[PDB]
Amino acid sequence: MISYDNYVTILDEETLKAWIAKLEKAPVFAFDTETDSLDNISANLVGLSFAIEPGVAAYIPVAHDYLDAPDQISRERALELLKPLLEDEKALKVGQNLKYDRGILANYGIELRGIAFDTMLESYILNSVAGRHDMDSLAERWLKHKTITFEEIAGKGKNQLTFNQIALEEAGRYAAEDADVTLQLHLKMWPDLQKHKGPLNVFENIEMPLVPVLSRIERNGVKIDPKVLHNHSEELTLRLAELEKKAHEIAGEEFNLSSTKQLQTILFEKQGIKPLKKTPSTSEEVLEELALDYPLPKVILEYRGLAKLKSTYTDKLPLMINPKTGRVHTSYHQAVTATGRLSSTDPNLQNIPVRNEEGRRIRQAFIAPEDYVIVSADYSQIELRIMAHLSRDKGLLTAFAEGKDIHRATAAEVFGLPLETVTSEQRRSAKAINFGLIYGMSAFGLARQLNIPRKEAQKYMDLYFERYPGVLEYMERTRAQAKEQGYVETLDGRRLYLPDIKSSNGARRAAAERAAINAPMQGTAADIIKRAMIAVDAWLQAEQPRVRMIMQVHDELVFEVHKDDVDAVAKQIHQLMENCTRLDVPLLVEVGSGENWDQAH
Ligand SMILES: [Mn+2]
Ligand SMILES: [Zn+2]
Repeated sequence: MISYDNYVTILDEETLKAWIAKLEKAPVFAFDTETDSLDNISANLVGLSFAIEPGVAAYIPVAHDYLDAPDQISRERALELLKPLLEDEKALKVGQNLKYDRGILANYGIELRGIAFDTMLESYILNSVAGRHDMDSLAERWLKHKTITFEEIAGKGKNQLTFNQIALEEAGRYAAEDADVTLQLHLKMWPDLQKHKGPLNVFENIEMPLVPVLSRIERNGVKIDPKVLHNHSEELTLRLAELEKKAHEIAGEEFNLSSTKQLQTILFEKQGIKPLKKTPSTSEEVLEELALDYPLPKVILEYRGLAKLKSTYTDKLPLMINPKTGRVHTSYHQAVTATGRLSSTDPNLQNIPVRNEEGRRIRQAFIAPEDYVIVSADYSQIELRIMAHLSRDKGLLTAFAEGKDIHRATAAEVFGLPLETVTSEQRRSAKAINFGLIYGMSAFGLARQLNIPRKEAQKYMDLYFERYPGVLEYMERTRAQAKEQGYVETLDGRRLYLPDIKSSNGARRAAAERAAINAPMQGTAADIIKRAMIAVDAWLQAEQPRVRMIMQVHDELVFEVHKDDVDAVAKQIHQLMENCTRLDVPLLVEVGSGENWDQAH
């Protein structure tokens, strides 16, 4: 257990100033903040904690207000005395998920600098799939120590206490242990992160500098029109009713639009072929095949989709508007994906349909404030360009070199015919192949996405590998080093460990081979996107133009730019993105503007 003897609870200026003095000469120090809410923009700082050495840490309570709470240094006094240390780029800080802490200090006009080590990221860069990268998991993995959980001091359920209600000493045990343990994790991981210049590089120049930019992006938020969202909601209830009637009208009686229950008893009972279609799914969708001539399945198809979309974005989004800012603040996760791409939640921007008409309507609800315009900067098929370089293929490289459409160029060579005469079905085949390679798709999986028979798909892949030889070389060379060293790397050094590469199990090992081919191209794009964010954010902080970086989804960065500035700013973002990142991959940035995200997209 941790008692009230481990750490000190600072309740007077004389002691705080003493610690501040020690802090100023420590090589590095761990620091943490305690608040009354998980909501960064509207949380209140309840206290701060530090650790200058393993086992030597303190907690400074500034805003606990339960009945009869003892005197504490005022939040304002503590922050003014602590400010210089925090705003000093030279004083290096350590912390677990420093993003959250940086934002909290920003609620008080304090710019946290010297953001050098985030143990959450150290862990992530060491091995992304090693396990969960949260402090509690880390401490158990690297220190065989079980930390005090939040539920332990605050409680569970609706009657859970906010930090400001917890007794000073109990708050101290939790807060000071955080800092202390954080420092210990650093000391154990930092040394390891240097055994290789690859991960080291990614961690230092990509991941760490990104911590404050993600904070600024998250806090800026995104302006959403709730009216638009409400109309769309009402309209979708009418379309759901209409679609249900049409289904009943096609056959007879009433029924749910649920497969393997009410659908099979209708669809195949009135001709077709027995099996159902899982909502496994992106490989054999029985329902959309019948949709080319059959009407009923086509309506049930479009019904489910609308039903999912409505309750996921149409009814949720408006409830996520923050009362303090009036904007929506999405949560980006830096240490979650195995390849290094940022993920997103509440809302998960990446699941909003792109090639679909309704997803477009959702995007229209993302609006620019008065006198501003939404500006969308996107990397045109970056992954494919990355594969081009990785395979050293003159064909692909030349296609991008002279600005031709790679999918048509691919079909022109694979099917052997002029580029101006390649048909829509041929381009669609090549595209299926091109993206099939990135995910390491099997010759039969391609047959299921193209609807052609097996070995007909094989015919195509053999023609591809012959016309584009370098792509097979890469596929094999990557599957090679993967088994040899148990991992694959990206252009910047980022690593994905594949433990099941020699699995001895069939499919488990196949997954590991697909990931081998994929990870290098996907992780490299991720790295590129992060370098663009840092680059654009640096210019933002230095030049102070009238623009905010509001979103990051897939291979694009979304901004809010002042209408009078649109042109000069567009020139700038474009240059920053296709020039201040890597100079070895042939990159292209498509920049567009509009009144809402859909208009600029
Ligand atoms: Mn914390
Ligand atoms: Zn804490």
